[PDB]
Amino acid sequence: EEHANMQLQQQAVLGLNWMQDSGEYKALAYQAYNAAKVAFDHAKVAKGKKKAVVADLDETMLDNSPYAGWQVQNNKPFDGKDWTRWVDARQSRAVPGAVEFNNYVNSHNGKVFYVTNRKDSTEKSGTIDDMKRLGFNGVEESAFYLKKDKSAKAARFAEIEKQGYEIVLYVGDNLDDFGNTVYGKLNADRRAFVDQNQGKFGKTFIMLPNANYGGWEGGLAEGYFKKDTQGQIKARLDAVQAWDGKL
Amino acid sequence: EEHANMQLQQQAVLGLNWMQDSGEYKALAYQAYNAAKVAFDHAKVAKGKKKAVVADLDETMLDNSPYAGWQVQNNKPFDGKDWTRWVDARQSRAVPGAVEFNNYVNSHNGKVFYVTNRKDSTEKSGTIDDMKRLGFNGVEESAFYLKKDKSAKAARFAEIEKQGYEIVLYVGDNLDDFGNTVYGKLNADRRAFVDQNQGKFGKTFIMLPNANYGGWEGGLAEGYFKKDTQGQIKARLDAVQAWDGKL
Ligand SMILES: [Mg+2]
Ligand SMILES: [Mg+2]
Repeated sequence: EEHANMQLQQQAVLGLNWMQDSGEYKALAYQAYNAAKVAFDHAKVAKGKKKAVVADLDETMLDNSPYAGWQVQNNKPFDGKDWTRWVDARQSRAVPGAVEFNNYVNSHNGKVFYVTNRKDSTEKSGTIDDMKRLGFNGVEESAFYLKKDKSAKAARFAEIEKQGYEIVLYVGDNLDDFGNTVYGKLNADRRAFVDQNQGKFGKTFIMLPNANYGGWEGGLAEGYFKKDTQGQIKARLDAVQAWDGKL
Repeated sequence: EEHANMQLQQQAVLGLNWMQDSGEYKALAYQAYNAAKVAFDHAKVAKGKKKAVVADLDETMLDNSPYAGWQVQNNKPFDGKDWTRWVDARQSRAVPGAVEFNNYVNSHNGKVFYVTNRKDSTEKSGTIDDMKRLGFNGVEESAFYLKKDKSAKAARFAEIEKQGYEIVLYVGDNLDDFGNTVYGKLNADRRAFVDQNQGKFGKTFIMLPNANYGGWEGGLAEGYFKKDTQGQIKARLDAVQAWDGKL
């Protein structure tokens, strides 16, 4: 139903305005990358290890907000086929502070590895071209761990460690960018993970804000991503905690 | 029109789900307060000054998301009269990490002052009661600079300084929590302010995320807050930056 597609996508509008237009969003991005630099500079690794930083791409280093804008304007729920065309369009922007942090790490005895669920087979060329254009250093193909068979990222983190690196910090917009322990889990478990790691945030786990999509969306309800549009609308509305209007 | 009120409020749903339900939101709050503690501990003030921290309340230390939930469920645009009832309902929650940071500052040779646009005359009693209940220390009336005649906050910051304090850092969710220079201005000027202060974020300006409301909403269009509901909907949709769907 067109009506349902419209309602689902309209629900993203205010958060999209915030991400695209606000100075507040920029300030949060700068806050994250300023904290990340401090953590990188303080980091020490085991003898014989090289220093690695793991960075997510989408909504962490790369800004894909125009794709979300297209979804709103065309009443289009997420579809991987549309996403692949967006990547191929080579119009990604950089998240504020990301390029500077990336290039600083790479020029100060570190290496940033991009662990991302952009697809290795169909989305790599656009990703690399955009990152070169946006000014990122160190975007040779071997710096990338794009998605092959698994969306969970822990195995790719382990690959990096096997190459003689110690990962000193992780940057992401999704808790699944920090490991697998709440991958595919609902939001109660995801909040619990955050509470159990409270002291790591802004130190070894660096967060960027993303009010538009993520593991928290699936986290709204069991089997969310398999529900139809009406089901996803209902899941969102049922998750709302509301004042009853009484004293 | 009921239809317009519905559309305007539905546009907040996804960002509200994110703020209310996600672990990611909690992680951003912990990141902010972890960074704030580091900045406080590092701060030095002029001889003879006392150390102050200025903190915003709404969506910085206090969580009012159930009011937003009520707006969504009842198709209610913001109204100060409803807000006053919400405050009186004494159901505010605490932003994660805020109480711990607040109490740490107050027990380590600092003082937190609450500079907030909750209203001094009608909203003070509920604010103080909620903060006591939530575990904040140092919530005697003199710690508060609630709104009297002006929403811009710089004059209240100056009052604090006149009492012999040097403000070592500011915590907020709205750029207007850091001064007056972009108060009432559109988002281009607000983004420019952030760029001009890039290095301060996560150090002396501590940001909390708020995708639901703020100076950035008014910042979407000249005279936004005076437009009718249809006008505000149009302003939001016109602000959207969208991919054209082409390569
Ligand atoms: Mg991402
Ligand atoms: Mg506030």
